Amino acid sequence: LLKKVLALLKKVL
Repeated sequence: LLKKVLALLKKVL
């Protein structure tokens, strides 16, 4: 699941 990468995007998004 691309949640590992997505969840880390909340640092900039």
